[PDB]
Amino acid sequence: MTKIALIGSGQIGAIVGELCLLENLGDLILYDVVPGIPQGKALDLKHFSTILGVNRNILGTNQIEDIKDADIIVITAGVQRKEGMTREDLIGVNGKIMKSVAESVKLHCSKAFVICVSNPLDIMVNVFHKFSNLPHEKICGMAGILDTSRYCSLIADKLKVSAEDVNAVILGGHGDLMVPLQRYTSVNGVPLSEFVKKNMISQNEIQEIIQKTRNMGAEIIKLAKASAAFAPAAAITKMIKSYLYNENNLFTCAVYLNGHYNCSNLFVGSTAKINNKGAHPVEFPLTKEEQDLYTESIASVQSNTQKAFDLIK
Amino acid sequence: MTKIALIGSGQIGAIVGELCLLENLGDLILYDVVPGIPQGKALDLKHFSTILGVNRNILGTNQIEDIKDADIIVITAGVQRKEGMTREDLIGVNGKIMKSVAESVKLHCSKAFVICVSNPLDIMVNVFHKFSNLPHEKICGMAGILDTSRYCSLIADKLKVSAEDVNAVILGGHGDLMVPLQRYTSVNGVPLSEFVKKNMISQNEIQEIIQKTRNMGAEIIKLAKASAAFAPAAAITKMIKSYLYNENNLFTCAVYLNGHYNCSNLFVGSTAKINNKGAHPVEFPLTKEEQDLYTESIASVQSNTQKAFDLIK
Amino acid sequence: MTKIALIGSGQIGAIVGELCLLENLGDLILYDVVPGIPQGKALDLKHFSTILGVNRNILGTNQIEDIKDADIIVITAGVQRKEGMTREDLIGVNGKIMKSVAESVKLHCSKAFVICVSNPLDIMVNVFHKFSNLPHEKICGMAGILDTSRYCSLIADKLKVSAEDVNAVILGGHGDLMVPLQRYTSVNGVPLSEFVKKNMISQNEIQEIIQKTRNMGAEIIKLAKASAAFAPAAAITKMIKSYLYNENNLFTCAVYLNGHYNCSNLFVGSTAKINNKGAHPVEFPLTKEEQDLYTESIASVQSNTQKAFDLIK
Amino acid sequence: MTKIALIGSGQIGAIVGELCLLENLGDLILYDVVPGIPQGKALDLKHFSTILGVNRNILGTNQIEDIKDADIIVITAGVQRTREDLIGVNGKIMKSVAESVKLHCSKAFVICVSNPLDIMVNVFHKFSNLPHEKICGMAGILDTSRYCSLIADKLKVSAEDVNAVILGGHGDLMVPLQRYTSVNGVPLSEFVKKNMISQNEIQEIIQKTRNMGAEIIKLAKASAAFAPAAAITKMIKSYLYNENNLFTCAVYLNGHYNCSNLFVGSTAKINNKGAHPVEFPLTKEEQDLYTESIASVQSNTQKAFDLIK
Amino acid sequence: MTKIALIGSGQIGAIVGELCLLENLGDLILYDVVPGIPQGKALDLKHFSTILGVNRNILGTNQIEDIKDADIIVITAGVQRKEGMTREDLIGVNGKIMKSVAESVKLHCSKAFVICVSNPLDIMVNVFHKFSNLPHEKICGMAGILDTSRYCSLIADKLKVSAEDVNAVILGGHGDLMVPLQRYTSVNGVPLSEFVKKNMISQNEIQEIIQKTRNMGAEIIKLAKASAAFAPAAAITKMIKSYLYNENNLFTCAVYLNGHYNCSNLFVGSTAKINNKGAHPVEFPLTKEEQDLYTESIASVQSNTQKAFDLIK
Repeated sequence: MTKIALIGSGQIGAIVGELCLLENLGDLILYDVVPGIPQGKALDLKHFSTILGVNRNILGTNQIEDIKDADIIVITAGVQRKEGMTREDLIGVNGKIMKSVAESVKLHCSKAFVICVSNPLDIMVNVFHKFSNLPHEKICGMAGILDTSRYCSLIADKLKVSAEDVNAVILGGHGDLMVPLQRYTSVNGVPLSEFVKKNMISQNEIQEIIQKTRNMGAEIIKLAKASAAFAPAAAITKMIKSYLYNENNLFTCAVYLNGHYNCSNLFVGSTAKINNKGAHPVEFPLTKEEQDLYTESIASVQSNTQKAFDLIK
Repeated sequence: MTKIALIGSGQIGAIVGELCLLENLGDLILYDVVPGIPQGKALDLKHFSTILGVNRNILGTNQIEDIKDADIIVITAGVQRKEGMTREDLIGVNGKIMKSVAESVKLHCSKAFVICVSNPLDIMVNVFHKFSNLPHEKICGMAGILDTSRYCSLIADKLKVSAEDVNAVILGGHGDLMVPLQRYTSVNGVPLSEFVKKNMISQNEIQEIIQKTRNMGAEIIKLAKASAAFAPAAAITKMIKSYLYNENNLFTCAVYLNGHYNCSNLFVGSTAKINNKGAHPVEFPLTKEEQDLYTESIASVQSNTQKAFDLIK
Repeated sequence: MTKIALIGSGQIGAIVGELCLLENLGDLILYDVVPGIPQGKALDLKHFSTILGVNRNILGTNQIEDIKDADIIVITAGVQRKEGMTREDLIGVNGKIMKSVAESVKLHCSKAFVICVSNPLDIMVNVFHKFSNLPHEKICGMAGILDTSRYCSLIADKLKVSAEDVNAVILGGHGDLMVPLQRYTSVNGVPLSEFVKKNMISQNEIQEIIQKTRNMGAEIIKLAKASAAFAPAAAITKMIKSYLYNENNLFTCAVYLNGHYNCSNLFVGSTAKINNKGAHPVEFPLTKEEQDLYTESIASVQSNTQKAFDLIK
Repeated sequence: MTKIALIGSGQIGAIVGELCLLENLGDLILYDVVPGIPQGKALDLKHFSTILGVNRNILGTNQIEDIKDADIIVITAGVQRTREDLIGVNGKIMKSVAESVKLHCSKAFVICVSNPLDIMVNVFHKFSNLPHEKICGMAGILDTSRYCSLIADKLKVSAEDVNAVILGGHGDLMVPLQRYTSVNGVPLSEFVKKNMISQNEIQEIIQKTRNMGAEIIKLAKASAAFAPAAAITKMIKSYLYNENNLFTCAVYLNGHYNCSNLFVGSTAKINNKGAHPVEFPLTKEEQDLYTESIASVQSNTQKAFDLIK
Repeated sequence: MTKIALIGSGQIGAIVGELCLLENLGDLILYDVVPGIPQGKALDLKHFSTILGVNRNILGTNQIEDIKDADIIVITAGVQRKEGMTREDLIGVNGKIMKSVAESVKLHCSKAFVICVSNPLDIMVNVFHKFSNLPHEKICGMAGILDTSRYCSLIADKLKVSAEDVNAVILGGHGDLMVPLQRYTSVNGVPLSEFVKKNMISQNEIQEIIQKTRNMGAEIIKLAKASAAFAPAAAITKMIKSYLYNENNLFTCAVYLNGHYNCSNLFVGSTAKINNKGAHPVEFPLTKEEQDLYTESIASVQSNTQKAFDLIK
């Protein structure tokens, strides 16, 4: 009975649709502006479903009114960046697209939970909130689960441990101003600081890893000639799951801050829980230095958001 | 310990890599000729693995010698057809690529099981056997599972039943001369003929379905502007699973015929079992009319396979 | 949000609860009459859930009113048979228990889909219908999927093939009068009759297999000193999945016949589809000899159902 | 091709077999001393495998020589449950199983589960003649799942990414480490500062973790079976897929945590080559508690060897 | 080619034969035990046929073997009640006659559809089923259509409307325990309850009408000194037409209940469809009070049916 609407049928959207089918999360509605594309991917997904013994319904469509009564909305519509570009270079063209999608969600399914993925991520979440007229808890963006996966992955490789239970908090905008928190990094519970004391990893090695984490999105673009699609989709699917199954998992994602971390009235990457009712920020006690870094990331997001609202007229 | 080598890091390869990681089938070796592309898709797949709690090793490489000691080899290297083209139009350019891959497999990992996917499928399997010097049971091509999934999917939709236990045999080349067998179609055990007698489906509706099955590959190209990727990858994975886990499953795939179905010395789509030791054809009793249709399909594959050998000089 | 209520917290109920947690099918309500048993198994299941990263809610209870608003009800309450006993020997004691459970479902959650499992299976489904006041499509019993799995498993072994795509129809009561249909047995689409023509299996070997399928329930009791628990639970879970996910799968189960197969006003093992709306019988064209065997099975179920109603006063 | 041998076909063994089938880990060999039991559970399990589309091979047997060439061995043989009788009755059984593994499949990776856990792992090592990295016992994972589950409930969070380290014997002398408890990376101490949980609530949780195994016996009238089996599976997975995951399990210490020549619950990585201990920097107070748990295990292990004559 | 056999050539049988001729329903076989009577009525009916241009064959006979290969059988054999008698007073004499007719139908034309009319109706249908060995859907009794005509006729008179499209359901035995359903009474689609709201008829007037409907059979006997013949024949002919022409019309008639309306293993007046395959009960949702009344009627039929079986030894 659950309806999952993918607004954008590109790489990310299709794989999200594929992952949703694998766990039987819901019926799919594959929407795109370009005719034929969602219908074709829907056909390929049905044949996939038939081989793997999944039976959920899959509808490829160019009529955005088919998004009606979606329980979940994943928004990937928009352009992606190429080599040499920053995420922020998409601000002009994607803001306009995000506004249009916001206006459509507003009239067709105002009760949905909305996961935004168009870049630049934090900014585009703010745009969606402005024109959608949905409650702020019902809107979020994925990024932090992606950036955390890259940072944990690298930490795991340097410590010669499984990535499976390397956990971390990354605060701030999905960009060059991310703030990975060493204090809030653990390896199956054990703080990262223990592994520095045991000489298994050095402060310099960690700064190196933080740098690779920041650039990773660009590095994949450079190597693969396309932007990361599998990891983003997995992250998204994890956030859909936490909503549908009322799991109340504690992630980083772009969420409405409201007095938390000295910030108010802005969607930005932060610690949050996701459950039945949406995405709910949680404030943890930062050090002065940590908070100072975070606030600096928050300032860019503020600026670039305003820039976006301006460029939309 | 199992090594799975994906020769070709395009759409199909990457998704196959994805599905192998989801079931922990083995460590991945992502190979492509184009520099950077495998390394980037490996990075994205690592991050995907970290988020889903899979821990297998993933290596993106341009050095084909990294394929050494692969247990499994999936070949997608080659060009894909565009709108208006037939699969057979690729014969010239893909034959040459398949030969080169054959030669590399020959010197680097002669003990592997080899699933060919490059088009036109049956033809390219015959090229790979010629220049690879591997036993014929250790080589096959995936197609029948994809064509079957399409046909069964359509049968299921018309009968208002789950596709989950709709099974069927499609013989012949992956092309316009497929031979779907009504007699060998069942719905959780019940032959298709019972549903015609019960007036739940008509002989004309079935012929319509057979036509859509034949043209499906082209239809997806037309709609999606790219060829099918998810369903092919799922089919491939199913054949990998049947080899690794010695399952002895009965599929249709491009296999070496040797006195079966009045055919010898040719890889062509047929009923086969896959296990530990490779792909083994099985002959079932066809009617005169069925065999005639099958022989006709076999003839095209014969011709076009000769053409492919000729055009390689 | 989905609530799955297990009326009976023995072996079968707990394993069904386990499988439902593995696929995230819903929140569990474990009910039993015996104090402390459901609470303890619930604790074990929560810890199991923690290890495997499942997060659904699990409540062990002795208050049957906790069953309120269950979407799904699985009934295993009742006594199981020992060595030397038939399923029919339980008629007296389990009929009374089934009536009590029927009455409780009637007042506490009349909108649920109800899978009966207490023996003798077909008879107890009829008892539940009588005292529950639920629509007949919302009530069924699992047996045919179990018997079919046994018969298909044995056929697969003899043919040296994967059981994975061996499908079959078994009609009739869950007992010595089952009617496995050779005509409706296939191996990945290929009818069983093709394998007899190819001399891979004989008519005698098939009769032997039918006999083992009939006695299997008793043979496991003899060997294991307890009745089968894992396969029953898997079957049950497969029917739950078909209902929750609106799959419309075609099984055999105990279902309300209404002019189908010359039978009316009786729950008995038959071919049926399960979807959103419940269990719906489907009639396939039987031969005279097949229908005669089926009618004979139906007659026992008739007699024994009457016996059960009589013994309830 | 992988062969998984379940020495003991009771509740735990069967469910382990069930979980192995669900992930296609390997062919099963179900062994028990009682005739008929394994054959019957094997039949059920084949039917279960048919319904769920798994195809691995399952053999029920009473001939221990069928254990030959097992890549993995899970030992649940023994009685569940005067303590000098437990340690008394199961020590003898464990020795007999050790001897059999010695002659029939010396290359196997061995997970011991018979109680009292730690003690019995040490008995297995003494009479099996297998390398010490190839032997371990599951217990930590189970105690950690209980503790993390309770923490998660109190904090109103998913248990999914609550991780923790619990050191020491599987018993009243467990040492849960608050410092090594996190919630998707965030240390438990941040939640006490935020007043989402109190030090007393934690001590309460530690106590319930210690008594859990008894509480389930009391309530269910049988010992826990589903969680133990999941734990065991998780270790099997880490070995077969060379995952190198960091668990707490009973493992051979050798200069780690001031302890040498003993199997005891400790932080370890499991891969292709077996279980390998890893030492983390404990505080004095933490190490003191851990040493105390290690002393019991020492004493009782001696007791066990003594009672075996 | 259709053969219609009238077992009993009294008033009803002859008139049924007349109506069947008028609509060309089939060739007639007029059977009676009394010599000469069927031959003489057959002569009169031939001459009737000649005048009205009907050309079906008509055979008057005392040899019951002439009933062979009848497609339809109408049983009016038996004694009719006089003034002061109930229908139940015939139980002794007619039960024995019905059994004898049952035995004859059994050996001479087991494939026929059988409409029983001898009184007391419901009881005598049950006797025929017991000794005939015919499927229960191939046996029914006419009564409800008669009682309905009477009730509808009286409703029409009081509302000053055509009886033509006044329809109703009357459940239960053909006797003093009939249950006419006000809820299931309509005037060309408009429920009876609309006419009470409009003050065109009162609840008391309706109860009066129900009473006259119950006693109508006796009132005609008192006035005409013979029992009703024209209406019974018309009703019978309507049930013949529905069978021959596969009309699937929804009547009330004595039909085999099998879990419908909390009743099993008894022929009693109920809602049913008549088609090619026979008479098939249909259960509609009754109120508690309606069902209670119906059950009470079913109880008498039960008792008297037992009485009938007893008196037959």
